[PDB]
Amino acid sequence: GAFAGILNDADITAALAACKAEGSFDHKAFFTKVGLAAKSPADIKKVFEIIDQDKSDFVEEDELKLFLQNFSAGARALSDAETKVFLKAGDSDGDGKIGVDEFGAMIKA
Ligand SMILES: [Cl-]
Ligand SMILES: [La+3]
Ligand SMILES: [La+3]
Ligand SMILES: [La+3]
Ligand SMILES: [La+3]
Repeated sequence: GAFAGILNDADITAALAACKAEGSFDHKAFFTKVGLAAKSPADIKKVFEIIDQDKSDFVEEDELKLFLQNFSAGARALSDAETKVFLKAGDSDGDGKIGVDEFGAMIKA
């Protein structure tokens, strides 16, 4: 997968299975189960760059909605409500988008 050399396949499978059900996504539980919580800035930056599909330098709402699909193309979209909670949690400064430092801070909360 896209995170070979950074994350563990079994962990990714597990993190996806934990949020298969509609409404069940929880970034804290996802980040801990997927193994991201203890990764270095360099690794977090690489992950961030994958999620930032359009290289805008920020993860915007549209990219957050498709967050899971970076891990598996077959994964579901997040609901609008899931996406909003995720954005609110990540976007420390409230400017509407998530930068790499905000992304790392949410992970290491
Ligand atoms: Cl969340
Ligand atoms: La972007
Ligand atoms: La730029
Ligand atoms: La922000
Ligand atoms: La800002």
